[PDB]
Amino acid sequence: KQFAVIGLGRFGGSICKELHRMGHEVLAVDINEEKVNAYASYATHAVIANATEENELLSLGIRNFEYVIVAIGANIQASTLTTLLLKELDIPNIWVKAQNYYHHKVLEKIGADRIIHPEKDMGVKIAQSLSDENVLNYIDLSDEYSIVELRKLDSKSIIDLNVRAKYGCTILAIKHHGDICLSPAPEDIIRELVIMGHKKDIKRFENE
Amino acid sequence: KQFAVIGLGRFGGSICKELHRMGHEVLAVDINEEKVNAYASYATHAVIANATEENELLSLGIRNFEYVIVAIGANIQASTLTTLLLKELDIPNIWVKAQNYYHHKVLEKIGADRIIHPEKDMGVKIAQSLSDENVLNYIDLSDEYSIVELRKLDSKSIIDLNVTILAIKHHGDICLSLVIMGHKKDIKRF
Amino acid sequence: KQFAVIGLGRFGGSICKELHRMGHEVLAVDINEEKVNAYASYATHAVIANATEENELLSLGIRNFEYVIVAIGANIQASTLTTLLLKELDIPNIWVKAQNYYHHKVLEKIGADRIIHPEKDMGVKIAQSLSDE
Amino acid sequence: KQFAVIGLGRFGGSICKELHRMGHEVLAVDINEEKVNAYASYATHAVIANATEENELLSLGIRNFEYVIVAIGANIQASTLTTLLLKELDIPNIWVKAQNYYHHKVLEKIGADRIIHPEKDMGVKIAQSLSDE
Amino acid sequence: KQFAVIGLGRFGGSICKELHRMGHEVLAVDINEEKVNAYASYATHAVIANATEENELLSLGIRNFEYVIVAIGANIQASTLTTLLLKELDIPNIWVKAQNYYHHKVLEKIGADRIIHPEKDMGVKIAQSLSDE
Ligand SMILES: Nc1ncnc2c1ncn2[C@@H]1O[C@H](COP(=O)(O)OP(=O)(O)OP(=O)(O)O)[C@@H](O)[C@H]1O
Ligand SMILES: Nc1ncnc2c1ncn2[C@@H]1O[C@H](COP(=O)(O)OP(=O)(O)OP(=O)(O)O)[C@@H](O)[C@H]1O
Ligand SMILES: Nc1ncnc2c1ncn2[C@@H]1O[C@H](COP(=O)(O)OP(=O)(O)OP(=O)(O)O)[C@@H](O)[C@H]1O
Ligand SMILES: Nc1ncnc2c1ncn2[C@@H]1O[C@H](COP(=O)(O)OP(=O)(O)OP(=O)(O)O)[C@@H](O)[C@H]1O
Ligand SMILES: Nc1ncnc2c1ncn2[C@@H]1O[C@H](COP(=O)(O)OP(=O)(O)OP(=O)(O)O)[C@@H](O)[C@H]1O
Ligand code: NA
Ligand code: NA
Ligand code: NA
Repeated sequence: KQFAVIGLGRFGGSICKELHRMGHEVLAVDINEEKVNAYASYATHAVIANATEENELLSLGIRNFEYVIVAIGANIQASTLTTLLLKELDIPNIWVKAQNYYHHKVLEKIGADRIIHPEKDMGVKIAQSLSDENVLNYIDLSDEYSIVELRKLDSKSIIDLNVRAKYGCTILAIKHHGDICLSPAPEDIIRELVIMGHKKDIKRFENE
Repeated sequence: KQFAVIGLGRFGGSICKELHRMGHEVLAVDINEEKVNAYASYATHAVIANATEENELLSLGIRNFEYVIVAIGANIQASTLTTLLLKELDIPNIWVKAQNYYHHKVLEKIGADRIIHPEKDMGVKIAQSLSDENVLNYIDLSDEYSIVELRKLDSKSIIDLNVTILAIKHHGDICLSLVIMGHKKDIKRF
Repeated sequence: KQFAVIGLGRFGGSICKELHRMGHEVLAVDINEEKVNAYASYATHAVIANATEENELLSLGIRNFEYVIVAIGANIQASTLTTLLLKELDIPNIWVKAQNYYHHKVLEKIGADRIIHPEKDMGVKIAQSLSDE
Repeated sequence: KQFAVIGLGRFGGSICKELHRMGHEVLAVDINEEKVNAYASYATHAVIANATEENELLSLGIRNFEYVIVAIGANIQASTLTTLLLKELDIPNIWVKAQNYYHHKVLEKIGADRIIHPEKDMGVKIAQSLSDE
Repeated sequence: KQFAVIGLGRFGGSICKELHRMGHEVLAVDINEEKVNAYASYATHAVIANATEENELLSLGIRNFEYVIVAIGANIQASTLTTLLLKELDIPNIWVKAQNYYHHKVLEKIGADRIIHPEKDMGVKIAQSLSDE
């Protein structure tokens, strides 16, 4: 697996450092010299290049990468022309960071395999946490079912609450001072909690 | 619950639209007139103001909001001075979007209740998906346990494999009691 | 002792010249090449560096200085990030030139040992002289 | 008495606030609109004007002030032409904020009654404190 | 004799070409690289330097010139600090190109031996020709 990350910003630079940490060959490309110097130690290869130029793109041997990530999300012209070149160069997987809804529509027309909205996805997740302070993190399995990680419940056993049949929801795990429990069989004392169930049913448990 | 979102960018604008959709009173503040006009329909109140000025901050009645979100993540001076003013104004919860590690350190000194790295958090999650194409989405319960949503497994019963399987998705149908929960090392084995 | 003065302006350059005149080892740091050349003869060591970068800060042996004076008073971002790095490097004394009241509050949060208002302090003394002349 | 402060910076603004606090009639002049609005409440009269223009200077009744303080210390051209106009208008006392040694010499030639170095004077006091701490 | 012309504009460059044509040693100084290259062949010595810096002025051997012509007529700060430095280095004759009436007064205070108004003087001759044509 050889990965190319084009554009070293907050999003693109984070991908380079994480992939390099996992032990992958990463080519970091950016048009700004200061960015490339900073990430020269966090990538296998770091090049100062303009990704909108076909000659510079071919000078990098970009055809040797299965995955190319275009992490340019504030320059629509630079973002769309880069992915147009990569599609012309027959890159199998092209993942692009989109700016707005109109940028997303263009990238879908010119063939971006995956389109990413980092700030928009995080903003929705943060806004869910703001609305319900109990909700610490959640993953949306579907449009009606989700897994949500959450003093009345304190000193209460699992068998004490019958939300297993009352709400049709299952308690996946409970965190006890840095200790996790898998398949918690009642009864277990709840101290001052991961649950999977229907989205409406989960809200019922938070109420009671 | 009254929420104030300061700075209407990709991150701040997303919070305003989502909170407004859920039916909450949102005050959208931005120094750019074009941004405020765009989000005037996605907020209860939209104001063109400089959040680094105390007089403009008081003109908004910012003390009436329990939650203020400072979504300025490319202007460190504007971000840190805004949160310094809000802390001086005794706002209970101040959530700030940080730019880098040094910006994160400053905001922790001047008392930001929660510090958010939107692009950095997404970049780590995207990089996990790049490394393993099977991994579609995941939530890290701990540093050793996580829930990961994922042709050899095709036409194979659950009892056929003796490897907990939380749920399986069947053409838009979910079953309760491929989503698996287990140890991080053990998940890689599967 | 050894003094490091970061930012060679009217206030920072005046500290270097006075300390160097008194016979002290002074390290002069400025991001502007022209400033460093001017103060090369007025400092024991003059370096062109960006104080907001940790690697450049460590290249100067900044840990060897008991006193570091941050004399950037118009760039709040450069001033606050410099003293944040110096606080991390466990510098005993950090004296910073503040721009306004809000800059003073930020520096007090991030551990500036002493905060200086050169123009504001002089402006009060001049105003006192004007009133009672 | 009546004081006119031209240039609302860190040094000029500090003079206006201190004099206004003591209960004196202060005219605040600055070419920047944002500065004048900020100091509108801290001065008896705050005007947006260019002090290098004689017509704008006469529009303010600058002849009515015994003391005029020119607090422009980074623009040598604006500082020296202002005090040249004030000297022509026969202002009794003109106090000017100098930038460097050469600016001090020019102002002394064109009749600045008193020349002030805020950052340089504070930098010597700070350096004395550092040496004997 | 030896002439130094500082500032290669329409007026300064015309002096260099005419003096060099007459067979005189002319030192051409300009802060702009493009101007110096253009007048490299029209001067005995052409240097890219900032005339407001004393060290750069001494690097040129400016004390060896009896006549120095300061031909900066749109930058009052650069024009007045140059002739202030030249007056300090004891240049016998300093001829300066003035911008307006106020610039003329400043240069007369800081010891400009002769002050020239090229456009103003030509504008009067042209106006005389227009009236009586
Ligand atoms: N043509 C180009 N080729 C390569 N890199 C480029 C090009 N144009 C811009 N970049 C770089 O891509 C990076 C990301 O672009 P930019 O900063 O505009 O986007 P962004 O959406 O604000 O980023 P992020 O949110 O990830 O910080 C920057 O470092 C920029 O210098
Ligand atoms: N002082 C300020 N007061 C209010 N709003 C401000 C201020 N400074 C900037 N903003 C606004 O905040 C928003 C976000 O700022 P900016 O674009 O610098 O951050 P960002 O990290 O690039 O944002 P995002 O990634 O969410 O798009 C912009 O709409 C900008 O106009
Ligand atoms: N990141 C930096 N690292 C080092 N020096 C810097 C940095 N940023 C600015 N400087 C220098 O610090 C000096 C002082 O900064 P600045 O001119 O902005 O402040 P000031 O308040 O106007 O200062 P002064 O009143 O002392 O003249 C300048 O010479 C500037 O070039
Ligand atoms: N021609 C002018 N007329 C009036 N005010 C002016 C003029 N030129 C500049 N000023 C103002 O004078 C003030 C001080 O000038 P400047 O910022 O250049 O000096 P400084 O040495 O940095 O000052 P300080 O150290 O007091 O902050 C500024 O608010 C500036 O807008
Ligand atoms: N500090 C300086 N040292 C040397 N040369 C300088 C300096 N500042 C400006 N000059 C040069 O002096 C020349 C004349 O200056 P400028 O163009 O501002 O005046 P001017 O009145 O428009 O002149 P002219 O009418 O002769 O064209 C220019 O070539 C300019 O680059
Ligand atoms: Na962003
Ligand atoms: Na100053
Ligand atoms: Na001309």
